[PDB]
Amino acid sequence: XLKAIAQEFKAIAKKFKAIAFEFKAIAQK
Amino acid sequence: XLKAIAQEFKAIAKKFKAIAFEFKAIAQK
Amino acid sequence: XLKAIAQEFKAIAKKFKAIAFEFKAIAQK
Amino acid sequence: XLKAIAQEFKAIAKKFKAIAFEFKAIAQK
Amino acid sequence: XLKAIAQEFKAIAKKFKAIAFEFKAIAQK
Amino acid sequence: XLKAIAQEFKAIAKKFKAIAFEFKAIAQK
Repeated sequence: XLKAIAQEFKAIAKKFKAIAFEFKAIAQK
Repeated sequence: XLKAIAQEFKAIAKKFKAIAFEFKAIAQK
Repeated sequence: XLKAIAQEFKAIAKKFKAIAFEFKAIAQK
Repeated sequence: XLKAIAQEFKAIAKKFKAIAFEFKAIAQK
Repeated sequence: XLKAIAQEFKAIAKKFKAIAFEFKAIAQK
Repeated sequence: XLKAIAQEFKAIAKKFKAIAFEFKAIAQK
């Protein structure tokens, strides 16, 4: 397993935070 | 928009932090 | 827990329709 | 597009609610 | 379940890959 | 961006496919 799945969601969480980030950038420009 | 888009993906990402957190807890228990 | 997991993904699916709605408007305007 | 994109996130929202409902099943029995 | 979960996540992964595809197409367009 | 968003979703698809594959292992065992 379950630790692998947990870290999979943690990595997906970083990826979605970065997606929100880059969407803030594209929202401005 | 796109600012609402960014903030809602931010919320979704924080929900994956919660998800990961939950799987760590159930991983041993 | 097991209830909590289904608890967040209910709201998560709740949000994806908001994403749909938003890009629905962006596609038009 | 963007119409397909918004349509696809609507489908994703439909998938996730079933996913949650599915963990609801395992939460009981 | 758990088979439904596995196939469901595989399907949503395929859908996200498809969306990545249209965003790659629209990046140049 | 748009390319970064597409590659983010491509990574999302890869991790979700891995998760889907993984849950099948728990399903058998």
